[PDB]
Amino acid sequence: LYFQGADSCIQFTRHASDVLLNLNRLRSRDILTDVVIVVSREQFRAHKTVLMACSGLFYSIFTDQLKCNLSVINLDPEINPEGFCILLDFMYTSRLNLREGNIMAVMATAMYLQMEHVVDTCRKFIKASE
Ligand SMILES: O=C1Cc2cc(Nc3ncncc3Cl)ccc2N1
Repeated sequence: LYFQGADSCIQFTRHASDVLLNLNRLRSRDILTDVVIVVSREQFRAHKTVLMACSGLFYSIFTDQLKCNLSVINLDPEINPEGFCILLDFMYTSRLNLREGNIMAVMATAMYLQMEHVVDTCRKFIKASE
C-alpha cells in the first residue's frame, strides 16, 4: 500500500525493500554485477553501489579515483569468508543471521568493513551472552 508521509508526499511502504529484493535477484543471476570480492580464496560477485551504500570501507575504496576502477577487491586474508557472506547477505536483505557460533567472526568482519550499526548490534548481543 502507500500512505501520506510527514512531508505530505505519497510514500510507498514497501518500495525500499522491493528495490533491495530486486537488487538481490540481480545479484543471484549475476546481472550487472561489477566487482568480485576475494576472501580466503573465495569469490563473491556484487554491485559496487550496494557495497558503498552499506560499508564505510567500500565507500572509501570506490570514491577513490584510483581504486574505483578495480573490478577485483581482495580483503584481509584472515577475514572469515562465512562472516563476509553473512554480511553481504545482510546488505542485500536487511536480515542478519547472527548466531553464537558465528557472532565473533561477523563482528570482526563488520568492524573491518566499517558497518557501524551491525557492530553495535553485535556488541549488545555479546553483552547479553556474558
Ligand atoms: O512494475 C514493475 C516494477 C518492475 C521491476 C522489475 N525489475 C526486476 N524484476 C525482477 N527481478 C529483478 C528486477 Cl531488477 C521488473 C518488472 C517490473 N514491473
